[PDB]
Amino acid sequence: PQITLWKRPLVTIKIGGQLKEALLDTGADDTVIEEMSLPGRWKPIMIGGIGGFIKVRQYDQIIIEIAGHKAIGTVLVGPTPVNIIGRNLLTQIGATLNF
Amino acid sequence: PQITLWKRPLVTIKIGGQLKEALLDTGADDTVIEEMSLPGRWKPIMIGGIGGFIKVRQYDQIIIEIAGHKAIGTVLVGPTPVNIIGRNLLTQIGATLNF
Ligand SMILES: CCCC[C@H](NC(=O)[C@H](C)NC(=O)[C@H](CCC(=O)O)NC(=O)[C@H](Cc1ccccc1)NC[C@H](CC(C)C)NC(=O)[C@@H](NC(=O)[C@@H](N)CCCNC(N)=[NH2+])C(C)C)C(N)=O
Repeated sequence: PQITLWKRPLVTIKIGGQLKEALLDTGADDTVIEEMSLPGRWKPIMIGGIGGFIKVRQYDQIIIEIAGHKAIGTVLVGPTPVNIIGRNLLTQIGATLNF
Repeated sequence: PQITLWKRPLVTIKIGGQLKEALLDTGADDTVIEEMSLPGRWKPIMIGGIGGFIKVRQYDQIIIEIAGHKAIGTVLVGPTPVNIIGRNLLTQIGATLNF
């Protein structure tokens, strides 16, 4: 659908069979989800944001549903302020910015 | 215009008489610009995200042109790693997320 930005663009996602709320973030290269138990193999990496760097678990080829749309790709799991859906998955659901 | 998300959604902006490149960020509530000697009154505040918080100067009623689109609002100035256009200004230029 078309989403305006007067409020945070929050949507419901399904990951690991569990429902969560996440923010569609065009300023995020990657997708970062709060700590959780997620089925799959992972590797430790570090990512950066506005305030600095944090340690996260990188999971590849993870099936995730975003607002009813299917995506399968890399999901980083760690101590993020909020769940964010980044460009790696926004492109998969065909999201674009328009004005 | 329509901006795909294959790469970072960077656009040219004009602020304080200077042209800069900025990232259209739907995951940012506010607008944060790289350290610049903007004239006028300001208030010190703290903003955060991945990695923690940073100290910025809050300026009200700052004129800013985003990809040819004029806007006026609150602009934060500080040691941000990237110039970020947040929702406070994205709404003014009528930007939406579409999928
Ligand atoms: C005016 C009052 C402000 C009050 C103040 N508000 C805030 O701090 C609000 C919540 N912060 C935000 O909205 C901030 C942006 C700053 C801002 O707008 O203020 N948003 C953010 O920080 C969001 C995530 C988030 C969202 C909501 C809450 C918390 C965090 N991240 C935005 C960020 C943009 C990037 C260009 C710096 N992206 C990222 O951090 C992603 N990282 C990346 O994409 C990295 N690969 C980038 C390269 C690494 N660095 C480098 N090369 N130098 C990450 C999510 C995988 C407060 N609450 O204290």
